[PDB]
Amino acid sequence: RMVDLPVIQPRLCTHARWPAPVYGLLVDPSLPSNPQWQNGRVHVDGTLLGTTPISGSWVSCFAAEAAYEFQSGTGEVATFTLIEQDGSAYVPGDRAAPLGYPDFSGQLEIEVQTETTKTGDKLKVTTFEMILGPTTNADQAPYQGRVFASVTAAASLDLVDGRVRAVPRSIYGFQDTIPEYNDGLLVPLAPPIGPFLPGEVLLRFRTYMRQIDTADAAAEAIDCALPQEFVSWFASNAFTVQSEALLLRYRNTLTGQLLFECKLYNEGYIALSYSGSGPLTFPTDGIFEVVSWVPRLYQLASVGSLATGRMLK
Amino acid sequence: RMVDLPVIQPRLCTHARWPAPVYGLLVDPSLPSNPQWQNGRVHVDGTLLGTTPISGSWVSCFAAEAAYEFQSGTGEVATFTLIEQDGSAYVPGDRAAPLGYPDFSGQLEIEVQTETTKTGDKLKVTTFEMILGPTTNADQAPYQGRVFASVTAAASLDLVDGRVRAVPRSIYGFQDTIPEYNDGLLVPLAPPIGPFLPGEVLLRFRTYMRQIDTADAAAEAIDCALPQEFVSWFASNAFTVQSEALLLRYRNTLTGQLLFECKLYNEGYIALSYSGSGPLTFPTDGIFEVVSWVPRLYQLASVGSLATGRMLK
Repeated sequence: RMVDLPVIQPRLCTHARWPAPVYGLLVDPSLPSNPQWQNGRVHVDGTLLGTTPISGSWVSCFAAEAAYEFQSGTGEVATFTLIEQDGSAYVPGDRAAPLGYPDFSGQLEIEVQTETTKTGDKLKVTTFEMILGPTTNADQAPYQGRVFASVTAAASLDLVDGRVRAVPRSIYGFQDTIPEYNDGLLVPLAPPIGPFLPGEVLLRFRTYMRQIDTADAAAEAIDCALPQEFVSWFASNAFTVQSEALLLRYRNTLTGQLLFECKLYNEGYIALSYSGSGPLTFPTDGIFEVVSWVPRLYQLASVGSLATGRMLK
Repeated sequence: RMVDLPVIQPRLCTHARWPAPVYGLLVDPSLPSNPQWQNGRVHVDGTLLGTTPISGSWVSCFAAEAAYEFQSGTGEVATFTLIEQDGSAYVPGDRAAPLGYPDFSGQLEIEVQTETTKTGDKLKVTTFEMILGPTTNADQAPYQGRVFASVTAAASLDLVDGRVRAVPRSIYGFQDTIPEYNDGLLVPLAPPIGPFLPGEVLLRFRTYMRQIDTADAAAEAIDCALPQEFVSWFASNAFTVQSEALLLRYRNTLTGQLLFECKLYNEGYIALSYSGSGPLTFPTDGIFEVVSWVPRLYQLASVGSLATGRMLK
């Protein structure tokens, strides 16, 4: 009956916003304090929010029927009439897009393959680039079930069409801000993450995206509030909630070293007490242990950087 | 306590042997009855077997210290000194390879990228071909921590030696038998799946790999005993077991329809009683519900094909 957590190290976890392993664990107060992320969002009681999928393989992916219409500038624009990734029809409802749809902006390179239904299905593979963010009006409406992308590479020599699946490859001009999901119109969104007590900052699980630039490719950070294993854990257990937050300890179980305490708020984000200005990273080889229910106003033991050097200045 | 299962439909799950969604759920008695899969293996009491990772982002992937050398007539040849995918050192131990290492044979196209440690790290990407099975003359020895791959090339590529992560792209000449992990030497392996009673057959959760050839590509099936979400469920829960199996019912929750019953043997594989010769597929929109502990000798209600047609010969 009491909430517990799986004893899984962050470095062994799956990322909830880009389909890759978790590499980092940190707080940063220079970043936006209350992000509006649509994936990786669940309450402690198991209520999934936004576009958050159960399966980590759905993260920042989509599925569609693909069809073509020719275009003047860039050749060969595909129209993608979205479907949910399990092949079921997508119906505009009470979330921003199909489950696992990307919840950030920039120009995404996606690889698109013919839907696989049985051994022997002939498969085509085509790479596209897709503009996720507002861009004035583009007729990007993933809420309404229709998005567009331009061909960048044929792997196949026969352009992919029909029912397809799209996976993310790399990003250009990444901005961690949600994309126009519904043109200019109001869309259903999980709320900004928060609020935090004074001195509290969001615990971030970090992975890296291949970001392209002029004649260089470099890692670009993307954060989520909980790893996918914790998202599906809460969804699957549907625990009864008894306070506003849980007090957690993050501990290395081999050595016994207690690393920090933190607060998991019932709305599915974790807070650390930290007064520094720059990023503070933690080891990713500890485990989270639930300690007890605590009230909102519970004051955490603070953490700080292990580098103690300072200057007179 | 009280062993239960997450209410997750198969079509919403992640596969445990190839990094992609589950698409199919079926029995085939024409397939090998007792496969020796190394990934997707876990006991109901939470004991992980073989090379089974927690994270589905680890499945059929590896990480390595890459060293590169050119050979005329062949191309660039990569020597990969294996590490675990979290970056920790790989030590040959009580399993056949680093966690999540491919557990089947054939020639695998891998995409290899510089390891992502922090934002700004410059990234290079190259596609290699890696022969998994005996594959003629090589010291393919993932158990000892060293594997080789190549790319056909007219002259040297620019390749810098360093830490990499490798992900699977396509397969050629797929065979679902384990690779030679340790040359001609004995190696630690999860046992063959089984035994089954007379008339019982393995339940297969199915996904599809891109299997290639010249200017052609087709879906090729691969099966696993449990989706990854069930693998991480039993590992995280560490349930106390009783008896020799759990009786489960697979049901559609929207219609209420009971589809079949099956036995989840405590050693982590599911049987169904089926006397047909050909494949029998099932809908992937049901849920598995735990009904009871049962003995090894428990006789399941049989299933059969929904097509009743027969000819007088």
